[PDB]
Parts: sequence; structure tokens; C-alpha cells
Amino acid sequence: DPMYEQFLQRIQAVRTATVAKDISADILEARHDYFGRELCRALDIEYRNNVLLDEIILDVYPGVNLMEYNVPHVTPDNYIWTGDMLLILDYKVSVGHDSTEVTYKKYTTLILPVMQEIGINTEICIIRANPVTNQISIVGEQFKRLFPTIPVELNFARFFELRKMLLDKFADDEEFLMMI
Repeated sequence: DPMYEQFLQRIQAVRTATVAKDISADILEARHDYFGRELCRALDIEYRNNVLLDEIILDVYPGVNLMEYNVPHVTPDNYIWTGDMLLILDYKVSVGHDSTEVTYKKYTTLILPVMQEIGINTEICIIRANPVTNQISIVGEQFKRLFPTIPVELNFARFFELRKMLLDKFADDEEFLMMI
């Protein structure tokens, strides 16, 4: 309820289409964060949210001569270091594939080349929950191996209820429905 009650209070207060756009964005990010926490709790994985690639590299290889490499400033949601391979983790909560595809191709281009230079075996993994049906889909062959079953009990209804009050409130608003 704490996170829930804060959004409710903002919705209760909000008068304008523009500020409502911010509430909607914050709710979608809170829903992302909720899935991430549950995923990591149901896999005994340490929950992190956004960790710079430099800090990943130094964590898995403290002795790297980091100043030699040009490390892109990307902040994947999480990672798993199996002592053999680095699985970069990104959480998605979407009904469709497209957000996954954008982040998959972005991380392929920006992460994997410097991880190959440094010589660290890495795989881009993206885990996505459908927020209507609760079904999980996984991109990343090796991730599917270590975790062939993910037993989470997801419940996104509260997020839907908050965003529904908002959309019902500003249902006749060009400035809001535009900032979709």
C-alpha cells in the first residue's frame, strides 16, 4: 500500500494533463520495479535496479585495466555473474515484443563489443512479464538454462487501477492523451 497510497494521493491531487503524464510514467516504472523485485526474490538473485556497466565490469573483474577500454555508460537493470559468464539482465513489463527488441539490439551493440575486448563472456538477457496475463517470456539461451522455471505470483491489478483512475480523470484532454 505505501507505493499504492502515494500514487493515489497524487492522482487525487493532480489537476493538469501534464502532471498526470508524469504520474502515468512513474506508475509504469513502479510496475517495472515491482516485477524486478519479484523476479529476483523468486530466483534467489540479488535485486538491483540500474547499475553502470563500469561497475559491473569491476565487480566481475576488479583487476581489469579499465582505462584501456571505452566503456559505454549503459545502466542495465541487473546482472548475474556465474563465475563463467556474465548474464546482463533487463526487466520488461509489456503486452508486446517491441520494447524487448529495442533494448536487445541496443545492448547487443553497446555492451557486447567491449565485453569481448576485455574478454568477459557475456549474454544479453531480457525477461518480460505480460501485465494482463502474467506470462513470462525470456530472451537469452543461457538464462533459460540456469532458470528453466520461474515461479513468481504476479499481481499488476493495483497498477492498472491507479492508471485507470488517471485515464478516467483526464479522459477528455488533448494535452494528456497526446503525452501518451
